[PDB]
Amino acid sequence: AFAGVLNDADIAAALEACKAADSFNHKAFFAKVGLTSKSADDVKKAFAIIDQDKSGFIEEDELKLFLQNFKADARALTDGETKTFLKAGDSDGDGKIGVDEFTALVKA
Amino acid sequence: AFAGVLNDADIAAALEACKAADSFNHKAFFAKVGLTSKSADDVKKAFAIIDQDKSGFIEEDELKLFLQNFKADARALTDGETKTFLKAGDSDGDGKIGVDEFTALVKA
Ligand SMILES: [Ca+2]
Ligand SMILES: [Ca+2]
Ligand SMILES: [Ca+2]
Ligand SMILES: [Ca+2]
Repeated sequence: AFAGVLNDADIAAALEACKAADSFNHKAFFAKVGLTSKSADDVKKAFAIIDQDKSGFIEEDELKLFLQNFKADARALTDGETKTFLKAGDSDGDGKIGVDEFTALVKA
Repeated sequence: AFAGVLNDADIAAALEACKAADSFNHKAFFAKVGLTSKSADDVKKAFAIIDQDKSGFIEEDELKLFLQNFKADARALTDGETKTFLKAGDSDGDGKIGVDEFTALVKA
């Protein structure tokens, strides 16, 4: 769903780097895919895509499927990867990621 | 923000019909703009656009600005219009519209 927003080549490179189980790193991904240099606006658009059910939060099953929003056939993150990603972004400890937590996670 | 999803002509007709203060009717708008025949998926995409801050709910100030998501220079809804729209869609009475309430509002 990041057709004319990211860059096909950027997404491909990002995905190739984390193909191995437990090799994912959110900072490396965001930087490579080109999201870190985006406007708060486009970051909110990205958030909405990742929030599959539009609940206003990225819950753990949505996070597990993170890569699939970029390339449909991308692998699922491992439990370890998901938990690490969740822990890094979940500032208030409610177990999900809201738009502000997501924005801080992206912008670093 | 409904560039290749709606139809320029549909949006224009929809907007012309409710230009007068208190002339808005959500069922007439949705039918005219072509949202009622959309897949639950595209309806969720529309929801996300209307939910300006990505909180997961369309709050009353967002509802007031409903038309502005279709054409940037569209008028704001009146208080009467907003309240009526809110009342029609807010099934659980919490004062905001969640994705499921929005979907039912669209599909009729
Ligand atoms: Ca969600
Ligand atoms: Ca949180
Ligand atoms: Ca909102
Ligand atoms: Ca409600």
